[PDB]
Formats: sequence, structure tokens, C-alpha cells
Amino acid sequence: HMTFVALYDYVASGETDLSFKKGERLQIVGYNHGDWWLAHSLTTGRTGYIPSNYVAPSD
Amino acid sequence: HMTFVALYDYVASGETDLSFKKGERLQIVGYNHGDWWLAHSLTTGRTGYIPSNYVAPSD
Repeated sequence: HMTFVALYDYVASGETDLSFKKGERLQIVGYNHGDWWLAHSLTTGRTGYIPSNYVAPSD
Repeated sequence: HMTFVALYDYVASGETDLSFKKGERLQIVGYNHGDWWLAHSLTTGRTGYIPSNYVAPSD
């Protein structure tokens, strides 16, 4: 219900979410780019992961 | 270089990252599940997005 506006262009890499078992050991890739959210574009109708710092609150 | 251990199993949905243009309007899907990171499993060698609260710091 909160809506956001994209502040910059972002082109997808095609990475998907990762299946993993309890006990696996993992490392974060590109930590310096910050965290991500699953999002839905009202503009295009597409859905996928986006970087948090590319968007700001919007009407 | 920080390593994490998975505390729970997670099965991928197959969602990818999302391409978007500056100015698009977006909404977050499943905000209550928290944020995500791109990660690489040392255990399986696979890479993909994971939910932050499924992992803890590890040796």
C-alpha cells in the first residue's frame, strides 16, 4: 500500500532467489549495494527484486 | 568475507530481479518478511536472493 518511485534506472541481472537448507554456509554478494526487496511495478506490471536505495516514498 | 549460516530451510519461488526505469511507481511485496540480500552458498555453490532473517553470522 506504500508506493515508491524509482530514482534511477536498474537493469536486471537475471539472478533468482536461492534455495538453501538449514546449516548451509553463505556469503553476501555486493553488500556495499545495500539490501533488496521483492517489488511489483504499478507502471509495467512486472515483479522482481529491487535495490532499496533506488526508490523513495511516493504518492 | 563475513560468512552466515542458514537457520531455516528456504525454497526458491523463481522470482528474478526487476528491471525498472526512473519514475516508475512500485510497491513492496511481502514487506512483513523483511529484506533480502544476494548471496552465494559456499555449501552448494549456487547464488541468489535470500531473506535476511533466515541467516546468522557464522565461522
